[PDB]
This record gives sequence, C-alpha cells and structure tokens, in this order.
Amino acid sequence: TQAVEAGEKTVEQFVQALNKGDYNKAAEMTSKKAANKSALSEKEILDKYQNIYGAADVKGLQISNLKVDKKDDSTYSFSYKAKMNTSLGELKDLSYKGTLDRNDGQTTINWQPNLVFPEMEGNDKVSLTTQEAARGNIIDRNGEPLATTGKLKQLGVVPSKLGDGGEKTANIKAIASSFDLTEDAINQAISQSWVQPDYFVPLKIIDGATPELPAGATIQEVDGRYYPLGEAAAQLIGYVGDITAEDIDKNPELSSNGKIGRSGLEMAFDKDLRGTTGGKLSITDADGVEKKVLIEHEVQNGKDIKLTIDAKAQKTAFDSLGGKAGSTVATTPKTGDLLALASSPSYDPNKMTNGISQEDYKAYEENPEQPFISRFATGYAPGSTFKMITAAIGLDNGTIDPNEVLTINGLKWQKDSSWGSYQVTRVSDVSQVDLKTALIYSDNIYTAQETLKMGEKKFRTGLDKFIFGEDLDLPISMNPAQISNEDSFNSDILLADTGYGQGELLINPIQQAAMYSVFANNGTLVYPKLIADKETKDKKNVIGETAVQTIVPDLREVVQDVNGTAHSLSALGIPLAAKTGTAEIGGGKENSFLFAFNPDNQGYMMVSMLENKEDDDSATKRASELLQYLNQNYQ
Ligand SMILES: *C(=O)[C@@H](NC(=O)Cc1ccccc1)[C@@H]1N[C@@H](C(=O)O)C(C)(C)S1
Repeated sequence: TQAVEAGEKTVEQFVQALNKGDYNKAAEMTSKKAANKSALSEKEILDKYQNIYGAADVKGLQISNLKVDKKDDSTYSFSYKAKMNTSLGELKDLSYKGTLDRNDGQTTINWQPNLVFPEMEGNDKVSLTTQEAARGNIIDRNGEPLATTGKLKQLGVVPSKLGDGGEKTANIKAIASSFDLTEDAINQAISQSWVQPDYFVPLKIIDGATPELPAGATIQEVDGRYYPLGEAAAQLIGYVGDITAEDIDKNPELSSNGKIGRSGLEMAFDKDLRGTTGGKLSITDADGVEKKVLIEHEVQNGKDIKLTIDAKAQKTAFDSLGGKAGSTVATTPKTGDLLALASSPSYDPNKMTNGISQEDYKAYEENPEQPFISRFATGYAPGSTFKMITAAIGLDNGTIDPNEVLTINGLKWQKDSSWGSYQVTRVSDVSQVDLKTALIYSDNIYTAQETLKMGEKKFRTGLDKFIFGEDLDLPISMNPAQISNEDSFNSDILLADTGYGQGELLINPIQQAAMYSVFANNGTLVYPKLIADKETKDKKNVIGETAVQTIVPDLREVVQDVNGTAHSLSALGIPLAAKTGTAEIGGGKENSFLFAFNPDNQGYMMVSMLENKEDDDSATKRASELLQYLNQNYQ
C-alpha cells in the first residue's frame, strides 16, 4: 500500500510532463530498456512523443479514474481514463493500460507504445490528414458582402523574363508606371533573401482592370480575404492574419495553414467564422496500412454573420468624415439596429491582410490621428448634447418649468464667490432664457443653474436610470460609460459641468445613441444591436413621456429656428430634431458633436462627432448626405 501511493505519484508526474510539452522529463521517468520494462530508451521516447504529439498538436492531457494495484513483487499494474485536445478535436475516453516498476527505492514506468495511444504496439505509426475549413462571410442587413474570401488578381514579376540589364530597368519603369508602384520597391522585392532567378516575386493586388503587362509582369489568380468597403469599415470588421505557431500552441483546433482574426469582428467572431478542421487521425501498420482510427469528421465551413450594418450607410457615414478624426453612429432607434459604425481616419484592411509592407505599417501605428482606434467605442465627454438628458431629468423630478424664464446677463456666471474665478460660459447673450431658448442657442448657464438648483441627489437619480456602468451585449471591446470618477461629485463646480456634458463624463458614440433613444421611444431606452437575428432589448420608463413630448418639439427648433445651432440642416427640408455640441478638451482642443433623428417616424437616429476639430469644421456640416439617405430608406 505504501508503494502503491508512490506509484500513483509517478503516473501523475508522467502525465504532467506530457501535458506541459516537456516530453524529455517524462522520458527520464521510465525504466531501463529491457524485454518487459521500457521498449525504447530515453532519447527514443522523447522523439516518439515529440514526433507524434507534435504532429497532432496534442495539448491538455488530463486523466481521471486512476486505479493502481499490484501484480507481483516489483511490478504494479495501473490503468486510467484520459482525454486530450488535438487539431482535429477532443480525444475523450482513452483507456490507458500499463505496468509500473519498483526496483531500488523509486518507481519508474515500464514504457510501451500503448502509452502514446491505447491500441499501439511495436513500431506502429500515426497518420494525420486534414482539410481546411473555408472561413465564413460577414454580411450587412441586406446581404451585401462586408468580409469575403474570393479570387484576387495578384501582380508579380519573374526576374528571368524581365531582362539582362538595360531592358530590365526599362521594364521595371514600365511596371512601376502601369500599376502605380514605386521603382525602388520593385527592385527591393526582387532582391530579398528568398528570391531566386525563376521565382514569382509578388508585388501588389489589382482591385480593378488589369492594364497591359510589360515584359516580366504576370498575373496569378489566388484566393484570399477581401473587404469590399475597405477602410470604410476597417475598425469594425477588422482583418485576418497568418496563423503563427504561438496561436496553434494556445488553440490547437486552428488551421496553421489558414488565417486568424486579429481585430474587430474577424477576431471577435473567429470561432464562428473559421469553422472546424476536418480530417482523420489514425494509427497505421508498421508499413503504413490503416489499423485503428482515433478521430474523424468532415470539414465544416465557417458560418456566416449577418450584421445590422447598412453597407451603403456605412460607406456614406465614413466618407462624410473626409478622412478627419471622428466617428459616426447610425441606428434605427426603435429596435436598436446599428446601421453604421464608422471611424476615421482608417487603415486599409485589404492591404493589411494581403501582405503589408513594414514601412506602411509604421505609418499606421505612428499617425497621430491613430487610424487603428475604434472611435465609436472610445469614451468621450458628450458636450452640449447631454443637455437633453439633464433637461429631461429636471422635467421628470419637477425642477424644470418649461415656461419658466431665467434672467441671465452677460456671458459668464458663478453660483457664488466661493467658485473663485471659474465661471460657466455661454456663447449667446440672451437675457430671457427658458428651456426652449436654452436648447436653441445651447446655453450653458441655464443648464448650470438648473443643475445646481436640482442638486446632486436628484441629478444622479435620473442618471442612474440610464446605462452608466452597464456592459452592452455587443461584440465590441468597450468600457462602460461613467458619470464621474467616483460615486459623488463632491463639487458644485463639477456638478454644474456634468449638467452640460463637460465634466468627468465618458460616453462613447454607441452608448450615446443608446442613451438618446429615449427621445424616439416615449422615454423607453432601446439597447443597440449589431447581430440582425438577435432580439430587441429595451428598458422601460427611463424618462417620462411628458419630458419627451416637451423636449423633442424644442429640438425641432434647434434645426428650424433662424438662430438655432443646427440651422444649416433645415436646407434638407426633412423632419429633423437635433442638438449640436462642442466639447472643450483640456492647447484648446475641441470635439464637435451632432445628435439628430426623425421626430415624425423615429426611423433613424444619428450621433456623429469630430475629434480635435479644425476651425469652422463640425459634424453638422457633414451630416446632410447621411441624413438624406437615412430619411429616404429608414422610416
Ligand atoms: C456645448 O457643447 C456648448 N459648448 C460649451 O459649453 C463649450 C464651448 C466650446 C466651444 C466654443 C464655445 C463654448 C455649446 N454647444 C456648442 C454647439 O452646440 O456647437 C456651441 C458652440 C453652441 S457652445
């Protein structure tokens, strides 16, 4: 019995070394090479495990139901069930039998080929055949392709069919002038270390018609991942990259020949899109005749993913940002369908996944506007659009009278002298300011005074009814929106600034569209949704129907009134309720904002923004095109 326990220890240390990929330490625990002991020596065991387990990408060896007894004086029989993960799936229910050995004062394992796999004997071999799974597509709400695998015209040059000297450079000048390429890059590709005189050295991919081919140029059709909208959805969709040996170590069920998602939805939906590798893991005769099959199943291609994104709206929302820093979110506010999640500036996902130069990748990573950032998922201070939330809270708790008219003189104000020199500032000097006037001219002092009158406790009671701190059920990495840094402002100055959306507030464009959906659902909050088939989740009684019926008419005037901050949108001639905003970010860096939706049918809602805006630039100047599209197609 005392020796049976030391034997149970060696069986667990043997399977642990196998589980850790240390096939050598497990080899040093076997017996000496003999007839009834170990069939092979140490270096031969290390190679047989490294060859076989390495070929099948065996990982995560775990055992259960250990039964260790005693046969005679020095040999202890031991058995157990075991399971492991391979590149073809999970090998479960493995009956491992064997004998131990307890000569001297320690216990070794009488190694046998049946310890690699159960039914192995002698010089049996292991075979593995695999068939790659085609990656599934990503499609918009109407079936248009967003991420697909298809045929690509790959332009490349062969050094021999190019020339000997003078004619070689003339063809390089022709290929660099016929496909919009660099003359220093064609000679930099044909002079790498892997190049041979007769090798097809690839260059770029022609995304259109193929011009005349100079001497040395040739087109080889190959299959790869393609993104139709390209950079217009690069942050959302993402890109796939070549699977490395480290990926296979983490998840053996990947296809080391295939691609893996590196960012965006391509990474978030990698398991659903990549499918399952098919094939057969068999044991063969000493000559190669198939003996016993361990795993086998057909290749199952990846499943498609249908998004709520509108492909035509996604391209228009992105193009309207003119390559400047910003982002736009468009929703159907009654259901939450995310029609567009544009972010600018962007990167080329096709060039990123079809072979990207090391120089271009550095430009993408050092660009100060940071193209890789998903700005629709980045938290910002909302600015003056947040006055709709503050006003609705004051209407709900009976602090705001819509017809009550505050008297504000000048462009600066402070509660009392204890504020030192900080003063709430407004842009328009209007003496008589009610709720309708304050929303039209975007008056901070009205918002600040009415926030302080309301107080912090009544303010947060209305704020807590929203989604501050919640994690949205979305396949997008994102931090939850926050009211402030702590659970209490502990400052009337910070309380006032939060009133008009310039405190420690952090709300990303997607969360803003979720919070502002109350004005399209009679005060019900409708959570945003990215997968088309998913159910519509809502949140009743966030603000009162009284406040919605009061603010939305005023938001119509933010567009229609001659002095409204969004009056340029009245040129569209469409029903619009909107609210602009310009957030100060502490030189003076400003973020332009625009909220807008159709108050007649609630068919669409839009939240656009510019980050670190240039002068006389705004989200309002760029919304005319996207608003015209959403008005015609989403009613
Ligand atoms: C809301 O964002 C308000 N802006 C401020 O309180 C700070 C500010 C920023 C830039 C210039 C002046 C003041 C108001 N809303 C914006 C807007 O709706 O675009 C205004 C420029 C009207 S100030």
